[PDB]
Amino acid sequence: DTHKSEIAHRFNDLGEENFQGLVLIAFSQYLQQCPFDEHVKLVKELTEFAKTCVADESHAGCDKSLHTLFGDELCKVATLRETYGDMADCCEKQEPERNECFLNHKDDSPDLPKLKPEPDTLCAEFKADEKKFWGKYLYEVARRHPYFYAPELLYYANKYNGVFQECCQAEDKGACLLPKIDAMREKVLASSARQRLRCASIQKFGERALKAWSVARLSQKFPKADFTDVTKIVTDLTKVHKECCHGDLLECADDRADLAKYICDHQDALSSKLKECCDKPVLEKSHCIAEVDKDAVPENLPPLTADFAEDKEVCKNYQEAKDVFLGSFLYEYSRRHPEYAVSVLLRLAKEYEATLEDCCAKEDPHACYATVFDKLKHLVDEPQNLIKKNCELFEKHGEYGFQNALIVRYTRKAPQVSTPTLVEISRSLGKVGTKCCAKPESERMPCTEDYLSLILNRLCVLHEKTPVSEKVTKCCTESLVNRRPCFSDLTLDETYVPKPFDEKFFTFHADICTLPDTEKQIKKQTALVELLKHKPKATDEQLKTVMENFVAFVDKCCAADDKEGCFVLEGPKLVASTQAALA
Ligand SMILES: C[C@H](CO)OC[C@@H](C)OC[C@H](C)OC[C@@H](C)O
Ligand SMILES: C[C@H](CO)OC[C@@H](C)OC[C@H](C)OC[C@@H](C)O
Ligand SMILES: O=C(O)c1cc(I)cc(I)c1O
Ligand SMILES: O=C(O)c1cc(I)cc(I)c1O
Repeated sequence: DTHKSEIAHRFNDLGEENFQGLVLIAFSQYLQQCPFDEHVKLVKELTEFAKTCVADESHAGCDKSLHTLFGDELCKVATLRETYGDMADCCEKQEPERNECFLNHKDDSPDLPKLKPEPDTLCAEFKADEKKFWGKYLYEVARRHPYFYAPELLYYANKYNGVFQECCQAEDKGACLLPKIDAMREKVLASSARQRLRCASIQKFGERALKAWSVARLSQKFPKADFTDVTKIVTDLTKVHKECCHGDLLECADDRADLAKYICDHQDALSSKLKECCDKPVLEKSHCIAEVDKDAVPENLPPLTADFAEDKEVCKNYQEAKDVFLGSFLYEYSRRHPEYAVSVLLRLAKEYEATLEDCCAKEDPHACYATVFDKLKHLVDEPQNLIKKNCELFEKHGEYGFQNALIVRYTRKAPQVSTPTLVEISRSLGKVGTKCCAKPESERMPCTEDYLSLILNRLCVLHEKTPVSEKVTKCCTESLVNRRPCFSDLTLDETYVPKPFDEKFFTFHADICTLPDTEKQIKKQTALVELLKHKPKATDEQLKTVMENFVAFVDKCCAADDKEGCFVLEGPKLVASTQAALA
């Protein structure tokens, strides 16, 4: 009854500003092609109704579920069908089915214009109206990333306000702002991929997959906490992530604030690093908790072999509650090994399971399971080796060269994937060298497997919507935890039928000359993928010969008196020499 006024309750708990920011984010993520001006109106209508409900909770409609009021507002958008086609059909449904329907139409690759920073323009807008400026920011990010973790987005608006406040008083605005925006953009993209993975886990592997992942991660972060404190927190946190992934953004933010306050209330049982966070206002406090460094491993923890290999009762304990016993193995192993990746720790738990399945049926189980850590070694040696060979390859060739070697690998592994996605994924995979090869020894495996999971999840999300490789389907869907090693093991897809040589990718207009460097590399990388789709067994020398010819040709025509003339009239030679080189 009273708290049937969910909207008043959210408005009271979050305050007007956050309430509006979250409602704006929600409309932007479901209706990614509506203009800001439209969404601002819908936000203001809901905020007014919220204020009415707050003054009187018995006003008509104040008892509806917030997520029902929100859906209803979606359904009352006049251009809903015009713009979102089928999406309109979702309106014929009852909740929760309606929402699930809408969520199905979130577009992970909306291919919205690139937002290129005009420092003076940004600053004029920021000076004119700070609130509108931040609103437009939330809307641009949220419509491009319809799974962006909403409370963090509110945070990135707040944190970066100082940016604009400082920068926009400077005479040289561009020199001040541009580095900061690049940094902002980097934070955003990583935050987006991370949340997109959490929402994919929950949807494709279920809530329990995200819980296991979080047990391992939180046991590393707060290794002094009790198992049951970690599971309480992971459960609350996974609820918050679920609510955010399902578009329940105000309940999401409200739950996260309670979680943040719970963690600060119990900081002494969790981690001494939390002291930093616990006197901050709520968005910042939450952000700081999500980013806290791993606490030190306490002293005097028994060796893992005591409960899990040496003990005579392993089988009985396992048999009485497998899930608890294995959750507990995962907690005990994670808290002791901050230098292992979460996904490696989950692999270790899975193999430990398979071992006791095998061992607990035998005549003498103890003799078999006592040596289990020897059997697990390989799951630690394989990632370290992956890092060692790829980092050496990265440092031998640098980022661009490492990207190209990954283009060659991935195009062979999944040559049916569209060329822009293979390029996009391969360039990100190459950047995992830039982000992780130089890290401390104990951060390298966590850094590498985490970024790999984010980027492979991105390939899985794109592929799930237009499946074209059965091997990608298998590695995306068979096991979240083994995704990375499943992709790692793929070899040249032997069922693939090469395409004819696609010349357009080796033919250009004069405006290639003025492309930003990044775009120029993407041009060469596109060409490289297309070489491999045509001749997947091309040799390193043939690939090198073709690309060198390519760059030499582009240089030559960009030097010409008549650039378009040289590209058009000489262009057939590059095409011919490229084909000659692949013989
Ligand atoms: C209605 C309004 C746009 O006019 O909505 C957006 C607004 C509430 O932005 C919230 C955002 C978190 O505030 C940023 C800080 C720096 O004030
Ligand atoms: C599910 C996982 C493979 O993803 O491996 C099994 C194991 C790690 O389960 C952990 C899970 C969080 O159990 C915790 C229960 C006891 O509270
Ligand atoms: O994902 C988060 O936002 C997050 C938020 C809180 I509060 C605490 C933890 I640990 C988190 O990891
Ligand atoms: O932050 C998480 O909770 C998280 C969850 C999953 I599933 C995968 C990665 I990499 C993560 O960082």
